Amino acid sequence: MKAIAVKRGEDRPVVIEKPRPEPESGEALVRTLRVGVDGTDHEVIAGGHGGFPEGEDHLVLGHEAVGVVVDPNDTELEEGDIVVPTVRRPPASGTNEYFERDQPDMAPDGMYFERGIVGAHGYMSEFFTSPEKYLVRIPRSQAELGFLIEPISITEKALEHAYASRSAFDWDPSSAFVLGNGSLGLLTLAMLKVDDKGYENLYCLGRRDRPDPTIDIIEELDATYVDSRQTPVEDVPDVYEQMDFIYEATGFPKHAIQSVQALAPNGVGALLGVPSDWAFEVDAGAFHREMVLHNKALVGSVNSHVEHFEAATVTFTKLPKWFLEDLVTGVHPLSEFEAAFDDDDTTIKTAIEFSTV
Amino acid sequence: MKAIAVKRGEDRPVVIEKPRPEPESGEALVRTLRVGVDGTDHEVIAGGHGGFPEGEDHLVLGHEAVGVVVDPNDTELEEGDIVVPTVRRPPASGTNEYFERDQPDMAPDGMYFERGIVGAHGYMSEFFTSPEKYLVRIPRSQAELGFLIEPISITEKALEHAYASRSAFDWDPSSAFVLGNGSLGLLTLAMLKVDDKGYENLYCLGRRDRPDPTIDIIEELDATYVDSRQTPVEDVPDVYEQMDFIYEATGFPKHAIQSVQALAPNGVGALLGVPSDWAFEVDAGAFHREMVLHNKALVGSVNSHVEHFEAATVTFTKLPKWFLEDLVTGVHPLSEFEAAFDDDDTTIKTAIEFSTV
Ligand SMILES: NC(=O)C1=CN([C@@H]2O[C@H](COP(=O)(O)OP(=O)(O)OC[C@H]3O[C@@H](n4cnc5c(N)ncnc54)[C@H](OP(=O)(O)O)[C@@H]3O)[C@@H](O)[C@H]2O)C=CC1
Ligand SMILES: NC(=O)C1=CN([C@@H]2O[C@H](COP(=O)(O)OP(=O)(O)OC[C@H]3O[C@@H](n4cnc5c(N)ncnc54)[C@H](OP(=O)(O)O)[C@@H]3O)[C@@H](O)[C@H]2O)C=CC1
Ligand SMILES: [Zn+2]
Ligand SMILES: [Zn+2]
Repeated sequence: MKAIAVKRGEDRPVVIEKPRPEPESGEALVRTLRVGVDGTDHEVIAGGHGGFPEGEDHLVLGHEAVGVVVDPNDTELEEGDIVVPTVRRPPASGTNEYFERDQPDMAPDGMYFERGIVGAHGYMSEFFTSPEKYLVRIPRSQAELGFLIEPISITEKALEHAYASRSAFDWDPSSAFVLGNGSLGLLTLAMLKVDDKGYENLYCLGRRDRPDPTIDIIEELDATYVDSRQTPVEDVPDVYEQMDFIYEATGFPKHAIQSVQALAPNGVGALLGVPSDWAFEVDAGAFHREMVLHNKALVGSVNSHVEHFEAATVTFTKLPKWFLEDLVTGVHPLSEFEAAFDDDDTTIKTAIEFSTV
Repeated sequence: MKAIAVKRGEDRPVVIEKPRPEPESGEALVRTLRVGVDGTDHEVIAGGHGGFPEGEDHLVLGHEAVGVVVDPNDTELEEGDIVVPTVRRPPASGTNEYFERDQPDMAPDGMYFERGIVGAHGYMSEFFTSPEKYLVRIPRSQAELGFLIEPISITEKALEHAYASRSAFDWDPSSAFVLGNGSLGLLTLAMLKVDDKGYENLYCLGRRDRPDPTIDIIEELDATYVDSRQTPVEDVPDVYEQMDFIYEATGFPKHAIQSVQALAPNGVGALLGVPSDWAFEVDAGAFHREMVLHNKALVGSVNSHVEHFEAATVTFTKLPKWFLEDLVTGVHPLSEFEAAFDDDDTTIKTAIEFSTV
């Protein structure tokens, strides 16, 4: 079978061949339909070759997959089922409490593999296998954009934990502010528009010049574009209003600190960004006091699990068609896959199509 | 009646006289039994005279009161009821959503008064009044140490919010680390010992040399004393273990930052400290990434309300007698009240006795 991979010492994704996998007990064989490209794929391609599987020359890319079950094997799935795989699998040493308790998304460093990211091949091959417990059935009509279910699920989990932080009181948020205009930020912005919390005012932070398709999406969702070069996060309460909810998706460390200042009393920041170490001058006293005197929270979140993938299917149905059309800037056949790894301002979410149903 | 107050331009608490208050509709008249002294009382005495009531020459001190109802007026309380007052009352402009929804503890700055702290006289007078809704009945045998109910309630709320942050998954903490060996830290340490979470290992951070009565309390509770001069917060995972729960009660801004590093994956820090602005070099990138990759939370908490005072009475019953004996270093009759404002290492929790039942 064909697969798209990064090889050791190389700086580009390429087509390789490897045998079609065979499902072990409790696993189904899946024919890959479409796989989304993400920042993490770009990070692997950049020179992050520490994530390769034990004793292997390459890493198959892609962790945002949708496929069709072609061999249900000894599982309870049926042939023809449209499924999305979860990302996390047990590490080398085998299972642990996180996997046993059906919460591998809460497993710490070294206690999981992530397919297409660290320790395990991804989904950008014509076929893959997975335990039935990690295959989430989705509605058949979500096959076309099914590669979106995984990133939606990231937000489903983050919101679940952030909202849990506020559950000891009657929290009544009216404003939400997404930091970041990548596909995650933009997905989250549309999600917050359909959120039960009934947000009145939505904002999204970026740093683009017009004309820009992320600005257009933000504005078409009836949200305010906040150009950080004009109005930084801490200035936002002056220029706009205090934000009950902040969802951080920039990976900018200053935003973790400054979100505390931009928050309304009793608000929560969800942090999703993954920055490298970076030291600079912080008014920790103001950070600390503001958290306390105004009963604020910061909640970090990573990965997601089955419940979040199921929630994502419901959320998907509520997402506007125009939005899905504009968010997905290109689906590329495997024949011309290289275009999927385009990275520029007009490129929002791409995917590679391996087959059709 | 007699009261203990700070007057404008003066640097010491003194006895004053003012008329006995008369209960308005919905209020009871209370005879003050005992009032605890806290750090906030010391801060008022220091030169924080911005908290005085509108157009008044003095602030009556004390916010940790226990008393006996002597006139139930038109309320549902009975004469002889032992009660503890909540601290927060409506601001000048009158009621608001926080007060209306029975959550004034979540009111932001300027939207409340705190009796004995800002905008309203405290409880260090022979008599006081309060709405029945802010008077919490407690068991009669808690009259002697009833001034402890308010600070216990501070922790009851903080734990409620911190634990709420962890409620989206099956959190199974085994370790807890209290930062601070003031009366709040020590109360919290004994509370975490009787907490349903069933903590296996307890730690408390201080910076005292032996012999010291706070060290003795920590060790007698079967907790580990962590001298920050030896093992700072960030070093604690090396020397000891990663902490599932951290309760910050130092008011040291570095501890807000460093608690993130000392936390176990999926852990939460409660912040209670109130520092002034203080800027210094922080590795914000490491702070940010650690929050996210390891699904951690920070939750700030201030004040408390009726539900927390009720919970505090239950917790009180579970507290060891030796602990209560050792925690309360002096109860001083009003006649010799000055000793209550002693502030040294052997002084833990003091109170002033205005009357007996
Ligand atoms: N915790 C988790 O499970 C997950 C975490 N992530 C992380 O979340 C973050 C967002 O993911 P994704 O949206 O896909 O990644 P992107 O890098 O594509 O999105 C980040 C966006 O933030 C913008 N940005 C960065 N700094 C600033 C700033 N100072 N002011 C205004 N805008 C800024 C960038 O704008 P510009 O292009 O103009 O520079 C970019 O469009 C990343 O750090 C990623 O690592 C992603 C997926 C899951
Ligand atoms: N949010 C809320 O509702 C409430 C907040 N507070 C706040 O919580 C904090 C604790 O209250 P309380 O216990 O009564 O106050 P204390 O000041 O009496 O307690 C703080 C303790 O922390 C210790 N400490 C300070 N810095 C360090 C450090 N670097 N290393 C080790 N120990 C340190 C001090 O030790 P030492 O004496 O040796 O210097 C002191 O014993 C205060 O900041 C207070 O303002 C208090 C009540 C309610
Ligand atoms: Zn993804
Ligand atoms: Zn108190």
